[PDB]
Amino acid sequence: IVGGRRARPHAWPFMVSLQLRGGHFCGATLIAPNFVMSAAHCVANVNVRAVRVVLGAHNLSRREPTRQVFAVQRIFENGYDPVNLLNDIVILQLNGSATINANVQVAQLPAQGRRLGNGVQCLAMGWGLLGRNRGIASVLQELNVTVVTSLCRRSNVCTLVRGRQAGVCFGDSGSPLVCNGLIHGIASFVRGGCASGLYPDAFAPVAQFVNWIDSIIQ
Ligand SMILES: CC(=O)C1=C(C)N(c2cccc(C(F)(F)F)c2)C(=O)N(CC(=O)O)[C@@H]1c1ccc(C#N)cc1
Ligand SMILES: *[C@@H]1O[C@H](CO[C@@H]2O[C@@H](C)[C@@H](O)[C@@H](O)[C@@H]2O)[C@@H](O)[C@H](O)[C@H]1NC(C)=O
Ligand SMILES: *[C@@H]1O[C@H](CO[C@@H]2O[C@@H](C)[C@@H](O)[C@@H](O)[C@@H]2O)[C@@H](O)[C@H](O)[C@H]1NC(C)=O
Repeated sequence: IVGGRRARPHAWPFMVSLQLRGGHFCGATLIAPNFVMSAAHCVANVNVRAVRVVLGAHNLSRREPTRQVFAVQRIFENGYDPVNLLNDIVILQLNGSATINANVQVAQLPAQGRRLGNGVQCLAMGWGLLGRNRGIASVLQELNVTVVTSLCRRSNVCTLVRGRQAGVCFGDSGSPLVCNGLIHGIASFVRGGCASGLYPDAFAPVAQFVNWIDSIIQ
């Protein structure tokens, strides 16, 4: 997250870090005790058997007893189309069930087909890069963003920070966009580099996928 701020610790207990050899590479969202959802581009080409699913995290550079770690049992995809930047969602079934507590909670999803109007206020978040060269992030970041339809296709929810350069960045891939208390987005792609101040950030439109999601998690 570029130009965002540190989250209060465990403010977003559905927020997940996906990791390889102890290094974060992508965000995800706990949507049931034994399922997370993330971006399909996070796991394309990745050794899924080596992926660790980290719940209850805040500061990645610190040892944290609030943490629970799972492996991926199964992957569910929904037509990921990287050429057209479409259907950028996967569900990873875990090898066990999360222990739901103060630091680890299941996110709430919108109704199928819910649309977001121009001007909707959302929070993006993640452990992605902090700038062009500021560094990647230890502490979970969040960011106020506004839903926009200009320079956005119907097949995305897009957001733009007004009046300054800020936005999601590398490593924020697969992280939730929260709007009106619900996970409306999964960070999918940027244009013009991170925080261009021109192109909106694009997210997989979770509302479009809810019937598919419910079929899997129930
Ligand atoms: C392949 C790859 O690694 C990409 C990353 C990481 N991000 C990217 C970069 C910074 C932030 C984010 C975030 F997800 F957070 F929005 C994403 C991009 O933008 N990309 C587009 C490209 O490289 O052409 C890639 C991409 C390609 C296809 C889809 C689809 N559908 C999604 C992303
Ligand atoms: C689920 O997996 C947990 C962590 O497994 C570890 O990470 C994966 C990616 C592999 O590299 C593996 O060798 C590691 O042990 C376990 O700690 C946990 O017990 C598992 N739960 C089960 C089997 O129900
Ligand atoms: C910045 O964001 C704050 C928190 O956002 C609210 O709660 C999150 C979890 C989402 O549900 C989001 O849709 C809500 O807006 C807001 O309280 C605050 O007012 C925002 N400030 C500005 C100026 O945008």
